[PDB]
Amino acid sequence: KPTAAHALLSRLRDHGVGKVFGVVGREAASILFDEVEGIDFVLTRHEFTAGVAADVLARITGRPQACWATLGPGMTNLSTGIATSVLDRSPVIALAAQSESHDIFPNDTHQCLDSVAIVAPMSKYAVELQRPHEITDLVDSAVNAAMTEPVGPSFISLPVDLLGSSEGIDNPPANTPAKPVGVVADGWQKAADQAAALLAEAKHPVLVVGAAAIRSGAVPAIRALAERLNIPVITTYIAKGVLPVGHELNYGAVTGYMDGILNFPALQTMFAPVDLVLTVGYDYAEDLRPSMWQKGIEKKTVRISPTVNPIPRVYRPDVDVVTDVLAFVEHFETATASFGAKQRHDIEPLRARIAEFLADPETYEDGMRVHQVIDSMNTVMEEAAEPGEGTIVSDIGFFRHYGVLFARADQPFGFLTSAGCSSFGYGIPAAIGAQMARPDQPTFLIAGDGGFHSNSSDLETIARLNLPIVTVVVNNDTNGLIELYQNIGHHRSHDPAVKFGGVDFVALAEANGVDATRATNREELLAALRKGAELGRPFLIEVPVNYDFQPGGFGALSI
Amino acid sequence: KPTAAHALLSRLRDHGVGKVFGVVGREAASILFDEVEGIDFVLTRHEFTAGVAADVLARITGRPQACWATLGPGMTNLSTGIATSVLDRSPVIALAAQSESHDIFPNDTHQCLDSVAIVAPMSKYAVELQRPHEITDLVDSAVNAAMTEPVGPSFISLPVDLLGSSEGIDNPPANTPAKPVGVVADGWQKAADQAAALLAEAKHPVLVVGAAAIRSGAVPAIRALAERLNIPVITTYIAKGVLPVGHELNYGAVTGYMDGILNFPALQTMFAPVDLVLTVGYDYAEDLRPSMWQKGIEKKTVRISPTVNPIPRVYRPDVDVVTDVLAFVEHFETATASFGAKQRHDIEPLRARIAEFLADPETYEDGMRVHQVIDSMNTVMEEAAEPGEGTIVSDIGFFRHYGVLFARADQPFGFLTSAGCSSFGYGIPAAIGAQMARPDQPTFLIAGDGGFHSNSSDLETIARLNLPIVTVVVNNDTNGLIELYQNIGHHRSHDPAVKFGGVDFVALAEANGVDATRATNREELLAALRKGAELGRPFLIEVPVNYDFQPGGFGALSI
Amino acid sequence: KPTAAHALLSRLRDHGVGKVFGVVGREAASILFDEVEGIDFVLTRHEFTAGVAADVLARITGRPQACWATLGPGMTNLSTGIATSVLDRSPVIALAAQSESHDIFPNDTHQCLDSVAIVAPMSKYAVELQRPHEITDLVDSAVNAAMTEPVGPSFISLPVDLLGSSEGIDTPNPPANTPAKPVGVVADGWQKAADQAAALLAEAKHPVLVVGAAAIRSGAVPAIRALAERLNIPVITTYIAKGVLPVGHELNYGAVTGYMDGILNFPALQTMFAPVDLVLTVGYDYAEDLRPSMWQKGIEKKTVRISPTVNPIPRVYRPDVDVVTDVLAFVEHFETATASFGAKQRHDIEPLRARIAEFLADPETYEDGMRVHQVIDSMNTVMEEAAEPGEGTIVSDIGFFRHYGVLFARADQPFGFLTSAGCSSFGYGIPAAIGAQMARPDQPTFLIAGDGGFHSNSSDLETIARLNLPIVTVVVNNDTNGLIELYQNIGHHRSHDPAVKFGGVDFVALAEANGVDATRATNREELLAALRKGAELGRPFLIEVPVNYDFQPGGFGALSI
Ligand SMILES: Cc1ncc(C[n+]2csc(CCOP(=O)(O)OP(=O)(O)O)c2C)c(N)n1
Ligand SMILES: Cc1ncc(C[n+]2csc(CCOP(=O)(O)OP(=O)(O)O)c2C)c(N)n1
Ligand SMILES: Cc1ncc(C[n+]2csc(CCOP(=O)(O)OP(=O)(O)O)c2C)c(N)n1
Ligand SMILES: [Mg+2]
Ligand SMILES: [Mg+2]
Ligand SMILES: [Mg+2]
Repeated sequence: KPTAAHALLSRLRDHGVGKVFGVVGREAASILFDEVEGIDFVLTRHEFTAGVAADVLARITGRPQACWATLGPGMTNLSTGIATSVLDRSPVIALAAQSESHDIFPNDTHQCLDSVAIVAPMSKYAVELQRPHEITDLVDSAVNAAMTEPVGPSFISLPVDLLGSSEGIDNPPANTPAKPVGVVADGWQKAADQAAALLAEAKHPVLVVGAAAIRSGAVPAIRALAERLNIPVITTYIAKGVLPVGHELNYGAVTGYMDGILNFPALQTMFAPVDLVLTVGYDYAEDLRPSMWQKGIEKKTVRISPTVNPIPRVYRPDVDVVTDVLAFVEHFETATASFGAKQRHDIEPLRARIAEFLADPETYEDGMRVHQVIDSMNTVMEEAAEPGEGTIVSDIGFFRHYGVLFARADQPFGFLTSAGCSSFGYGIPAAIGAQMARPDQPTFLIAGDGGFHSNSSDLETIARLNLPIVTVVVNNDTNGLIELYQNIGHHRSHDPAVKFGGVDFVALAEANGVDATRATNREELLAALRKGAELGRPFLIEVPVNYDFQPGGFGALSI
Repeated sequence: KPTAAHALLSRLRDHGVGKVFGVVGREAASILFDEVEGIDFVLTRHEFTAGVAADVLARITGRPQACWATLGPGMTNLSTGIATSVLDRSPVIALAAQSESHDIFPNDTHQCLDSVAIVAPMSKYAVELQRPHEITDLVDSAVNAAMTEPVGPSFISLPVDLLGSSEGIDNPPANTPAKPVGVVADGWQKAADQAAALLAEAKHPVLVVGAAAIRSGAVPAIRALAERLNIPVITTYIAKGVLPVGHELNYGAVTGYMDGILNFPALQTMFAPVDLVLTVGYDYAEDLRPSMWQKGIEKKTVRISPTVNPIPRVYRPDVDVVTDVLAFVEHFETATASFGAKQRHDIEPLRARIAEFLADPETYEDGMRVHQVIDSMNTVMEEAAEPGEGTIVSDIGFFRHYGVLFARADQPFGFLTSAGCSSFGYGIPAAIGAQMARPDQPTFLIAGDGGFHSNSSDLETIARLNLPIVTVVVNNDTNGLIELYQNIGHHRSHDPAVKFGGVDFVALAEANGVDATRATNREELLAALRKGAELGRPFLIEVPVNYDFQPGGFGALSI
Repeated sequence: KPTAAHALLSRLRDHGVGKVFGVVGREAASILFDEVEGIDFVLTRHEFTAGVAADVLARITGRPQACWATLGPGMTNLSTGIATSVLDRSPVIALAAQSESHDIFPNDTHQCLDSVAIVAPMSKYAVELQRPHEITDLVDSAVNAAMTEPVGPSFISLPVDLLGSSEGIDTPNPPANTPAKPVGVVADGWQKAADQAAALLAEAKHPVLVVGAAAIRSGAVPAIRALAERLNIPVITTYIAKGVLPVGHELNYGAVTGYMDGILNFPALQTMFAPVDLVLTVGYDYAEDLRPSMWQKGIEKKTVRISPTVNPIPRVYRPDVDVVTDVLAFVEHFETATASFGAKQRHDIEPLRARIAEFLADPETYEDGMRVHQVIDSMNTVMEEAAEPGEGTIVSDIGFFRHYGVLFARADQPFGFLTSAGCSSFGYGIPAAIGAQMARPDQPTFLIAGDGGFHSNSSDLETIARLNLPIVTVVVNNDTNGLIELYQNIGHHRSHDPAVKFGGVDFVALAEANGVDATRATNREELLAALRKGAELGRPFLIEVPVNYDFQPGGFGALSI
């Protein structure tokens, strides 16, 4: 007789789920993961990897995805993946086993924690299964909550006895939302008209585009609007690629680190003459903060979001348009149909400074510089990928902000990083998710030694799934970002809190069954990248780097 | 001017803390970790390692210890270490950064999670700093709650702005408890006297000793009582070693897996003729459950614990003595002073079976058997360690229960594993904690491939701290324990949920700067261990193993 | 077949419970309250009254008591009684119905709230029943947590379907094993700490014992009295610890209230504490609102904290010596440690005693009603006449008048003066008097309440009449939340009537509408006559007294935190 395990997997399948990422515990006595045709288990080395892979697969597909952990520490390990989903915004169904229903005594029963209480504050929905047959409605409610803006994870705790029970089990339509449900304020049309009047008066407007605009399906619409009215497009970290590489209105992504990295007044060049900022699909969690565009002259602001403003302390837009992003753009197109195109502000000196970093021909004594590494990756990505295809993934660290500034993105989600949660070790699972979402496209990963090693064991998973991911590890034997913060705050370093000894990442990758090589200059790196891209197997490249940063140029980070 | 960062580290030092284990994030701008002489930061590759190292150091020293993480994902990563502490019972002060106080918007501000809400359900105490100068009293309250039975972790969330602030900062005695504050019921002496009357009438009593008895400082007292009255001593996993190896009253440790592993009615032999079970320092979390001693004739039970019984559904003792364990033993000595010694029951067939496993001279066609691996470790541990010294640490898996049955423990906490939480990956941080707590004693670690690789990156930490831990990795390319559960529940395996590809742990260890070798039989293993023990540096030994388990023998796991 | 309703009531009876106070809702379909011999339902007009009555019965008996409410708003109404129990410290089992288990959707199902989530922050224990037969073990765990210091309420949520189910219920219960008195925590080396306390006492010229309710719960009253009498150490109390020494005892130095200097226009705190060099806070609890700032007067002092709990407030109270142990255990050890010690010379508080006696004896006739001290003096006189020695209870509701009660009310036994020190909800008076009278069935029970607090919960006058409890109630009426008008003036130096002022309520007529005989009294002579009539009536009685305060907002600096 089919049990709740079968009913659970069946309902996931009904919602389009074909993979469950995770680590299985003793609940394997209740669930094999062969119960339902068309749904396969994906075993990782750590639960964090499972949660993040599901998050990234969910982002790219735009469909709910699923991850799995055992009770107690299984669930707490998964919780960092849950945190990624809640802050980065992805519809994930997170599932964890629990002690037998009659034996649930949190902090007393072996391996028993109060899972729902722990996960509730970091999720859209959290529940414990109580009556086996109800799992079908619990999955539906989890999906419902996961697919409402801000999209996020829903959690179901599964007592082992109930998971293996057929009591009451003997499906209605799933009706999975094709795109996220959102909120809409009465009179948003009048607000959008107010925004249009502001646009009429503005000499130098900009569109600041966040990921929610991509979820709404508004990329083509935003592009046509921008092109018609000659409005520059600036993006958050993961909204890179909403305009093609080389497009005249592609003014790039912003990071608070950019002035410090470029030794150039980048933020002032970008924003100083701007008089109207339209934050299209705005989300504070993406870390493009109002302080970043508040440069030079005073600006009017328009917020467009399928959510009520959660942060009026920080952002009080002149016009708040609470509605679906695509709905807004379509109404805005009509309202601005007869408007003359604007003159856009000059950012050529910034474009020149960026092109200079990328072309940097210098050979340094102490390893490569990260801008040279990314320039090399861009070159090979452009060669390996079809037009409008390919993914560059970045883990977290100082180098990540080089990825934000310099990495090629020729499609929405063509550059992937964690903007909301920013857990180190993000790189491997995100590359797994990306490669699975785009099986015939090249997937490159860049990670630093600190973050990469925090989660490097899942190299084995990459080898086992034979995902042809090309990974570049930039190694300076340091949590480099953190050494920068030490210097910002104290004007000196303290090595015991930031410094490592040597890790041979080439030998590490090969130990996991991943072919690898060391590259120490542009010539060796291009060769290694070209080899990896054509290998038909995963490949890893270790690059020695150094940063030589100055803490004085990073005032934009202050909160 | 000294800030809350200084006040925090100073108060930790006041409470005897000399090390802070963790990973530092952007809060480094507010805290360097050189503010206070006598406290050193111990940088790990993952926050879980930091939390568990502190837990184990706190267990062995009996003093509060400290761990550290950044905001958001740092805190969620640390929470698996916090869960270890809460279920395994150790006084850990867990510290995590938080977003700037005026910018705390959980699930909206970049990396901002509601840390206190997430950690409260799995801690003794959880608070967020609000006024910088109060950090001193918050540390004190954290220590107070951590050092009350059941001992556990206390959590302080630290907004980056407040941590770096000197506002209101211009010490009172710390008065750190020497041993845990315990719960004591009125009339416990009367209950203890009722226990004495039960002992007088009993023909075959046993002492079942848990870790709380060790925390109480009751080991010598319990030994003296057991010897005078000829009462056999049986232990939980980590209470192994309360009697020396070879002691006539050392009846061994219990695990629910023992019948299936030994292919022998082990629980029956241990408990069948027993008529009185005294659970001295009982804790359900340790997973020695009433169903395990409920074999053969009817038994009376006496519970002794410095806590009120949290599980009356499961355990209703005939006599419940709520008091300090040492206080009970001292009162019990007086009440039983004139008692004649008992005739102890015969467990020689069980001792014989255990000895048979250890001496197994066969070289199997596939890998070694885990009992052979442990016998080899025992041999070299006995050679390398002074009498009453040495630590064998076990990670989590099927092999762990072989450790419980077979591993040598010649002192309290001589065999260390995670009995309450049992997170895989526990091995490395526990060995770090153990070696640091016992700097002049040998520390051996056994871990399986599944659990070891979940947290294997902290091999670099072992190399960096130059801790001379000898690690044995028992590799069957499987989450073996989980395949067992598949077979128990379904009478077949499902490889996608349990099977890995090959990892070369020798090459992996060497990539991290740890010398390593492979050993495939007793001779190679003994040679490798003897080399490791004398090396004066960390060493790793990979051993191929197989289980060939029989699912039908594990009925004790269900009840 | 017996259901979980029967099992629940049987387990409560096993733990010695004979009454369940509350208001029943639709869960009556699952529970009648006649299922079990020896346990009766006590119906109130509002759930707050039920929780507080259980709280007070638990305080005086020292044993766990029980209250009941329906789902949703039943539970939220009960929660103010739960808050009373958690802050005032009493072992109460709070029970509330919940939606059918399969229909629990908080904030969506009709009347469905997340009860466990709401009550958990203000309770020792909070759980929802899931498998009917487990109610027995849930009650045991609830009692266990309620009876561990600091004592407080434990809450069980009862889905109506499961409450009415016989699934898995086979009717002999295991032993109840209720703690004999509250369980506490004990620090290793508390004896050494106690010896350090004795060393401080050896050197002290003018030590004092500051005694809180936890000392009473520990059964330490006779032991503390014997210690104080031998060593000539004055005893000072919190509000409900009045009566640990008899009225007139030379070492009975009275209770402390932060309001005392301003009510008396006297340096009362200075007189009480200035020459003291050692303060032993015996069974200390911050919630009782005797704060360190109140004894920190005059010369520098050493402090000893004795409590069956670890210090929860080191920011506020850092004792020189902290003795974490059972209060009785401490006193017995301290007796041995100080056996050789002779008696101290106690400090002189006669000027304060004279001021207090002056208020009580106030012979003035005022144009604008009586004064509260005159009202309390009259109550004291009649209480003394009506009660056997060492007996009687004066109950006080909450308001400005309550602190007159603290200073002036007779207490000739522990809990002889009863008020809410931790929670201090207005309306407390009636349920407390109900609980007190039931706990002490043959003793006089008087209640003083102000018009604001009394009318907040006056409907349970009908309950007093129905239960025929011979409580004598005095309502002191000034048509104002007077305490709040005081705070307006403290903070702003003026009043604002819309926030504090009422129109006229005839409490005599109100009482009679509820079936309680009543009368108005406007001077000492009429009040003494009314009280004497009430005390001998054999029925409840209510007396309305017009009062005014004429307070001085400038004299309440001690209140500042
Ligand atoms: C779970 C978690 N803990 C701590 C941090 C703080 N942190 C962010 S990135 C990072 C890694 C920095 O080192 P690396 O990956 O080598 O990149 P680098 O800054 O040196 O360029 C750390 C420790 C984090 N981001 N996530
Ligand atoms: C954090 C966490 N996730 C999942 C589990 C389930 N689990 C327990 S031990 C273990 C490892 C079993 O494999 P291995 O370490 O190789 O030991 P083996 O059973 O093969 O002897 C796993 C996956 C766990 N214990 N902890
Ligand atoms: C539940 C609750 N709400 C508000 C208060 C604030 N408060 C305390 S006592 C009280 C009553 C004051 O008026 P009254 O009972 O007439 O006594 P008075 O101060 O006039 O002497 C009020 C409103 C309270 N104590 N309890
Ligand atoms: Mg680095
Ligand atoms: Mg294995
Ligand atoms: Mg009034």
